[PDB]
Amino acid sequence: ATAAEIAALPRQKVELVDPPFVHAHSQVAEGGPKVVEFTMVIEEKKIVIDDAGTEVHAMAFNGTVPGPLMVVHQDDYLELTLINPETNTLMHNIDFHAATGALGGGGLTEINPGEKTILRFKATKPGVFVYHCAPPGMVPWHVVSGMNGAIMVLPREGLHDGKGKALTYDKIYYVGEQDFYVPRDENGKYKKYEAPGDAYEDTVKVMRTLTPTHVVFNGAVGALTGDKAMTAAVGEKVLIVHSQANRDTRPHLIGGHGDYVWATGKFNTPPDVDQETWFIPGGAAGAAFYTFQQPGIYAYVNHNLIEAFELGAAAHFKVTGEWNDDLMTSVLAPSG
Amino acid sequence: AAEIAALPRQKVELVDPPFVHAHSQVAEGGPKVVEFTMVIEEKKIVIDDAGTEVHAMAFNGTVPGPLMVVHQDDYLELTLINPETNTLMHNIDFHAATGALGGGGLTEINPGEKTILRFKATKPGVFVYHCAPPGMVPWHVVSGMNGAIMVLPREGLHDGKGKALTYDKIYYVGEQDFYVPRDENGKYKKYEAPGDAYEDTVKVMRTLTPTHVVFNGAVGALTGDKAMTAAVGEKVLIVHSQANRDTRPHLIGGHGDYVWATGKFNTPPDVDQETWFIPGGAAGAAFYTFQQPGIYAYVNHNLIEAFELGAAAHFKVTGEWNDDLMTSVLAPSGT
Amino acid sequence: ATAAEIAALPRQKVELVDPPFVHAHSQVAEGGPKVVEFTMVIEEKKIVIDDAGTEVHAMAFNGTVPGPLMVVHQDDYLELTLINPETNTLMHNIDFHAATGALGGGGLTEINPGEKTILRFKATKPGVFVYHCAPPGMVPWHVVSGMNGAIMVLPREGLHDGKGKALTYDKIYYVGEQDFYVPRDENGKYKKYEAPGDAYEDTVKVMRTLTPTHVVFNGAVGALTGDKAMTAAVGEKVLIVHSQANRDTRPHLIGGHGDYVWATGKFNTPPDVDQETWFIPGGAAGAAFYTFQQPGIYAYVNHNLIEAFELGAAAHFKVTGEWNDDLMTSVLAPSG
Ligand SMILES: [Cl-]
Ligand SMILES: [Cl-]
Ligand SMILES: [Cl-]
Ligand SMILES: [Cu+2]
Ligand SMILES: [Cu+2]
Ligand SMILES: [Cu+2]
Ligand SMILES: [Cu+2]
Ligand SMILES: [Cu+2]
Ligand SMILES: [Cu+2]
Repeated sequence: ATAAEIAALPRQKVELVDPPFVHAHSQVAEGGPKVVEFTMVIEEKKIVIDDAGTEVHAMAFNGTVPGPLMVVHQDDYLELTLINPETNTLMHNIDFHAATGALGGGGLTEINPGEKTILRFKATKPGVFVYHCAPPGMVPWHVVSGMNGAIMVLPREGLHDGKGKALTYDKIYYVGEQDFYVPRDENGKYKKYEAPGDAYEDTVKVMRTLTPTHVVFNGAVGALTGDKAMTAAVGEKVLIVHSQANRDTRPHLIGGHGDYVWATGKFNTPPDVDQETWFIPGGAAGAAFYTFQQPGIYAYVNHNLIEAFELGAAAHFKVTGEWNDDLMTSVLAPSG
Repeated sequence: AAEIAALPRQKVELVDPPFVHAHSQVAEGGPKVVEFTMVIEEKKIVIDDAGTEVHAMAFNGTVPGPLMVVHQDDYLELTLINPETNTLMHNIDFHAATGALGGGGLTEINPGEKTILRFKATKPGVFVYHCAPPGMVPWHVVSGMNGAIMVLPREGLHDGKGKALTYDKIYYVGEQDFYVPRDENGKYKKYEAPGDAYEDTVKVMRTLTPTHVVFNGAVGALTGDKAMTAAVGEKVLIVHSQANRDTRPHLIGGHGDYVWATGKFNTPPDVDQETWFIPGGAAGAAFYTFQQPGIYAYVNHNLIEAFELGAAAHFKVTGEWNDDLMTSVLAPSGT
Repeated sequence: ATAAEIAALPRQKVELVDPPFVHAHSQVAEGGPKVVEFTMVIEEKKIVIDDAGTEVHAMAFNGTVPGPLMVVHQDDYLELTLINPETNTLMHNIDFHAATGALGGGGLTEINPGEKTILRFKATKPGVFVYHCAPPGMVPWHVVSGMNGAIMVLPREGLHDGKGKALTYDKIYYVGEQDFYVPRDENGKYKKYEAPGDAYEDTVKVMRTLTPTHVVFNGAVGALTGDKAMTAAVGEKVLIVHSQANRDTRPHLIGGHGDYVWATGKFNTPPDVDQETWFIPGGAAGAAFYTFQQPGIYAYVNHNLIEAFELGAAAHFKVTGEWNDDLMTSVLAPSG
């Protein structure tokens, strides 16, 4: 690419949507390389994360935890306008694991309250990748305050199985998983603070135990359950992108599988197949492809079941369609 | 579904881990209905030499529950019994199964009930099963109410390149994280009912730090009378599961020649593994040919977990020492 | 196979170098199998592990933590002279994960202070592998006192990708990662002890929490930073061997990737590609191959970021060469 060629490329503005939903995109790329433009506004705000009204001073790309999923194709350029409003109190930046150089972009995007920056990078490697804020000297605090998200760099040809056959999903969800480290007082009750900075020393004491107090999808216990369950129909092909910026996880679809799982997140490494539970190390995204076969409620968990059912790491899928008694049947229903 | 009753049926006799019931690696015929029965026992098990107890919630009376073996596309039909002398509702989630929370949504049985579930084993590999009563899921799992099944390919095991892999022995290591409450003196507490230990146990669990990490339900379980045996030249498959917590198996003195670390037989295996990794909520399988005789240890390779918390087993291998592979050129002696 | 055949093979004595450097070696085997001779003296020694001057009685192969990387080729023999000086206080041995029998050699190498031993084993399996001391009854305590290292058994034809094309590195680093469990007093300050034995009971308590006090590269917090930073240039192909004898890790090059990663560390298992963060279980070594594309400072971390930036698991690369604006550019600098 010449200087002539790079400036000549199409620009395309893309509006983000909140997770677990993903902005519209084409799986197979349309036309040649382009510069895909995205804007995100940073919000520091108090969120409630559990049923006892536990508060976090969230630090949120686009106001959500996780940050939204950005979608591009291989050798496109991602050009992000990152804005830190005058209402915030901390400097922030962004590290895309999908980018090369300057600490993922962190070294170039350090913006105080009241400033903006525009970073462009070439998306040379196909896959799902974490991005997170990373101010020097304070990185784990920003990240565990929920300032992280993911992107997906689709291959220009869309996705393929290990023998090169097309894998085309009908829909795509993004589950961002968050470990929170909320300080308690002597009596075991979670503390509240006036400004984010007040909580700093207390939170580090918690971080250093390496034991989160909460492990949550979409920013809170139960954000993806009940009426906010994810949805599919028997016969639909669903891609579930899962990210964890700081800590290991082990996703599992209770009553399903991952028919094809890029556990490492990278689309040039052939997927694993038929998975019960896959493993995503902290600081990575992964993706699982699954065709639903049975209707009903499913759970989708971090299969450390303490983390899933005590600490908040559980979602639902609501699936419509016809039951298949060949796959499974109750021969004799509970009886005595 | 109508034609399942036309298929051959087979009642299996289960055996206690680490042994695996009789079966053929290559499928003997077209799809069958393979039938199993398991009675759930709520019981006290002693987990270390200090007499620490757990309120075990045990499939077939053992932690882990026994290993069921079927072939891809057979139906596994389980009769699961919750005796009237038990206190809790229980059920079964097979990770191998498709629909209704792996069967959990169809098998909730109160003390004094049975149920029979059937599922088509459509995917080849080793899979976790475990109890999953809504509202108290990890309590049941970390009380030892979990096991595994193996769904062999119809044509048996192969490597990545299509070469048949055929074992002489198979063992099943179920690894258990336990969360035993302690008193003010750091003494493990004892209780008289599963229910009475609940909240104390929940508090230990939320620390995410097991007080014990054991094979076959106890420190030293898989040693001495339950040491696993082989001879130089024999090909052994070591099925390993952990229903709730990561492990990193390692055979001390050997390797995993072929490891399906994810547990799934259509994923080509890793080769020449020193230490492999099985995530909480999965099973994996490691294939090795013994080359050297002696006692081997087999460990979770967080060695604090192996050697302080209980996660070590032994293999006992007969045969001829091979000096090409390894020899002591100078025995330990003065400088 | 036979004693005669073994005796007839050429001998080669090799001098070890201190990590993170690796002794001279050739990627493609020069000639046929030989018996490669190494000598390591065990030193029980005081080491400092942070800027606060926290002190550990290390049990160091060759006097370094990790012990040095030994490099052989597949079906060479490795013949280690192990020496335990009369001045030491404990029995030690060596378990090579690369070796077959008698617990990796631990069974044959138990040496009291004032004794030495010579173990020979045949290097049958290509990959990087942990070695560590393992005295029956005090195995973990030796290992998390720093008594561990790695070896690389290269294929005779050198490294290849999954599809049989040669991968030749320009340089190699060995990053040994250590978890330490350092006892604290009633007011949370780290303790000192007069002999290794004095630290025993207190350390065991910290160990059983499974929460390390420090997580470090090359023996100490910041050991691979400043003027000890690893270095490279744009265009340069770097292999990074990373080991962890006791505890998982999830290595990440900040601003970079793992182009080819043998996450399991074994060269007959095809590498993952395009990795953002890879995973190395406790008890293993792994290797990542990367071509630097951009100049500047990188950090190379365990991507549990609390472990990286609170507990010490972060190293730097200094990289010289020309900035590539096509790969990344700051379209708009922080402003407003
Ligand atoms: Cl489940
Ligand atoms: Cl070992
Ligand atoms: Cl990072
Ligand atoms: Cu920030
Ligand atoms: Cu990062
Ligand atoms: Cu139960
Ligand atoms: Cu499960
Ligand atoms: Cu030692
Ligand atoms: Cu070891």
